[PDB]
Amino acid sequence: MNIFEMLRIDEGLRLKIYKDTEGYYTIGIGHLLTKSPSLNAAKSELDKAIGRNCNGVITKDEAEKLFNQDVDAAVRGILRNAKLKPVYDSLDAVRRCAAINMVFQMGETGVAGFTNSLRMLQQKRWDEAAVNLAKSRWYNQTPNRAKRVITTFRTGTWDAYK
Ligand SMILES: c1ccc(CCSc2cnn[nH]2)cc1
Repeated sequence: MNIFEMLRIDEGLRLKIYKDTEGYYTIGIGHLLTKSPSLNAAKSELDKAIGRNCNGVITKDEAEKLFNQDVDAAVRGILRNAKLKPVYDSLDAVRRCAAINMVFQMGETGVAGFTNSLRMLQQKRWDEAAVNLAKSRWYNQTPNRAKRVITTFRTGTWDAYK
C-alpha cells in the first residue's frame, strides 16, 4: 500500500464528469473541477486541465496523470505550509499517507480548525488524536472514509484498507 492505492480506494475512478459528496463537479480519481453550479464551467476547467476538447469525458491514462499531479500538489502544499510541515515531518510513512489523504480531500483552508489534532499527532498521542479528528464536519459527512483515515493515524498500519 502507498498513497496512490489508498486514495484510489477512497476516491474510485470515473471517466465522465460526476458530482462529489458535496455536489461539486469532479472527474477521474476525485479531481475537483469547479464549485460552480455550471456544467459548462466544469467542462472548461476539464479541457484546460487535459489540454484538449474533452466533452466531459477522459481516458484512464488522463485520469491517472491528473491524479499524480493532484497527489504531488497535496504533498508540496504540506511542505510549504508552516503549520503542516513540522507535523508531517514528525510522522512515519504510513501516517504521512493519512495526512496527504486529508489534504487531498480538504485542501488547506481549514488547517487552523485542526490545530489541536495536529498537536496531538505531533505528540504521538494517537488515541487522543483519533478522538479529536472525529469531532469534525469531515467525519460526520464522510464517516466511512474518515474512519479509515483515522484508523491509519491511530495504528500506523494499513489495516483499514486491507
Ligand atoms: C500533517 C499534515 C497534515 C495533516 C492533515 C492536515 S490538518 C488539515 C489540513 N487541511 N485540512 N485539515 C495531518 C498531519
